[PDB]
Amino acid sequence: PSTLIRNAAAIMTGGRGTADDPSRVPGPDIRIVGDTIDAIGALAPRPGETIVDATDCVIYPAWVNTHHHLFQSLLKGEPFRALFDERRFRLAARIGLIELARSGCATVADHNYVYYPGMPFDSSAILFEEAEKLGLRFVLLRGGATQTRQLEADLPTALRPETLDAYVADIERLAARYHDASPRAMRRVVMAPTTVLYSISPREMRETAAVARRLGLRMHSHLSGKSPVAFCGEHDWLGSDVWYAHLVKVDADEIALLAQTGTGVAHCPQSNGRLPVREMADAGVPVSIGVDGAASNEAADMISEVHMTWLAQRARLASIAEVIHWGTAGGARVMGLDEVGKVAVGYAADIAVYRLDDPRYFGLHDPAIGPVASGGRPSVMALFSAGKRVVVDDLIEGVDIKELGGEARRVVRELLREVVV
Ligand SMILES: [Zn+2]
Repeated sequence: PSTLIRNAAAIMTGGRGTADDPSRVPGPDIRIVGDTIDAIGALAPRPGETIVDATDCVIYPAWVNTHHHLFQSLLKGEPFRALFDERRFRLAARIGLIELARSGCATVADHNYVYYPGMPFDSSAILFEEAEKLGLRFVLLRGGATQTRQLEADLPTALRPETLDAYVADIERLAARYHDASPRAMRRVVMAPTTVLYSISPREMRETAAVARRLGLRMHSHLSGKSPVAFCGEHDWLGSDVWYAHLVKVDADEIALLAQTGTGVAHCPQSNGRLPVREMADAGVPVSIGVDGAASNEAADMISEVHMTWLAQRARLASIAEVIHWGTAGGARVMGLDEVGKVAVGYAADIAVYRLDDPRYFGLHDPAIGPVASGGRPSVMALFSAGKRVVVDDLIEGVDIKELGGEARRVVRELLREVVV
């Protein structure tokens, strides 16, 4: 159980780029023993060891997606939810998970909120099952609401809120069943009421925070008396413990509070368009990257996202390393997976090896920059998750692309037919 990635053209560390924490390590080979990075730079092969020739290839740490809505992978077009079932939910998750894996992402976090009294299937179960079939680390962001006042009788089974205790109960169940607290867990669970300032009562967000903290879990939510951030603070919803998605429009005072509390953000540019950053980053608040639900982001893969992130940061005249950090080690520390997100000895072996065999890369003075700046989608000759090869030249064990294609095309038709009713 040893492997040697040899002769890499470039190696980005996902580091903050300082002298203490370098963003690029000019070194050439990488040894992996088990699930850990054993060494970096000038290594001689070993007898019977596995060898992967990364000649002309660029190495990056696998991506860490900190926000998503996988069911939406079958709702790509526009904004249905009540029509999801066993088969379907499973398909949407597989699809989005697959396209995420071939974009070099090894750690996915889904803000799942399909839950309702009497649901015939276990969403959470399905999500962890699929993630693992692919060999990916999964982070469950158990979402939901206790209110809605769209009323009720004019709301079907699927869209009805869950009583506060039902929610809490479920999380304890999930916390005990799947959550591993190591900083390199392959499974995680977090307290994530959809839009905390709406999905739940403010008295409920306090108690809801207490349970999460009591179970040693992190908190996450969509952040749409006084200021929103200031309100969250007053209801036990800030701290390096918590991180928010979709937080566009933020006061200077609000940024400071995020900076002092250590509350992170899940930056989603492509999605946020259908609706800042380097101020929060400068303020010191942790920044991570996510792509949420194909319903708001048709290009739900970490490469398209990272590309948009970089371009938008160039708009305000923001390096590639800067962004690679956000998409890797930055997201890891936001979700508490501290031994993940860095191509450094001692860390978990989650590595992406890209082959720039596409003409868009032909002519790059710094070929290392390609995966983020060239657009398109580099060829994953190799993806490693916990030291295991999940991808071999864009191929994943268990996936038949044409097959998966036909399935989705069929379900979408069914879906489209059914909404008419
Ligand atoms: Zn979202």
